[PDB]
Amino acid sequence: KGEELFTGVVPILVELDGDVNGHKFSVSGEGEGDATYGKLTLKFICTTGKLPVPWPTLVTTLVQCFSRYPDHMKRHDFFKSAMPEGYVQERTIFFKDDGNYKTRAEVKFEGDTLVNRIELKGIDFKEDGNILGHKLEYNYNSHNVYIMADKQKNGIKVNFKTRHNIEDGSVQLADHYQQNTPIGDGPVLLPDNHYLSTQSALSKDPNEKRDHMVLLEFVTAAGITH
Repeated sequence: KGEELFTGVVPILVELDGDVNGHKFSVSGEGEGDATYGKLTLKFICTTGKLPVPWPTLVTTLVQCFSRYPDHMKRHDFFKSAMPEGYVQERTIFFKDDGNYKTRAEVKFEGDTLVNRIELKGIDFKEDGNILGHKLEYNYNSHNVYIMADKQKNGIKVNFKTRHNIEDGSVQLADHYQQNTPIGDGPVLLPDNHYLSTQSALSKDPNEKRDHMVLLEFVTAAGITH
C-alpha cells in the first residue's frame, strides 16, 4: 500500500511561492527522507534573494509522510496511505500578537520523488513585531502535533503550537490549524486521535552564499499509553 513506498530513502523536492505583507519570495528545497527512521534532511534556498521572514517561520510549511509510526500504530498513518496520489495540506498559522500565514500545498510522488508544492500568503504582520523584525533565533523546538480524523472530508484535522525562541528570551508562539485531504479517489486510512513528537535542528552550509536553511528533523508518532 502507500506505506511500502517509504521503506527506503526517498528523494524530496519542495517548491514554495510566498507573499508576506507584499514581500514576494520563492524557496526551493532538496533532500531525502527515510521514514523507517522518521528522518529527513533538507536544504532550502531562497531563490529570489534575501528571505523576507525568518527561516524558522517556514519550517512547518516546507512532508509528514516521513514520520515514523511504530508497529503498533501503523494503521493511524493517513499520510502514507494517501500515497502515491498524495494529499492536499492546508493551514492557517496564527503568530500570537502578530500576523498569519495561509498555506495550500500538494504532497505527492512525481516519479520517484516526493514533492511538496506550496503557496503561502501572510498578512497582518506588525512592523514592530518579531517576524518582520527578524528577532527569532535560528533554532527550533520540539513539538507535539495532534491528529484526528475528519470523516466528513475523508481526511485528517491537525492542530499544534510551535515555540520560536526570541533573542531576548521570550517565546513567540504560532498556532497551526491544519487539514489534509486525499488527492486520489480511493480509500485512505483514517486514524484515531494521536500525535507526532517532533525534533528539528537548523544549520547552514558554510560554503553557501545564498540565503538558505539546512533542516534535520526526526518525527515519531505516539498515543496515550495503554
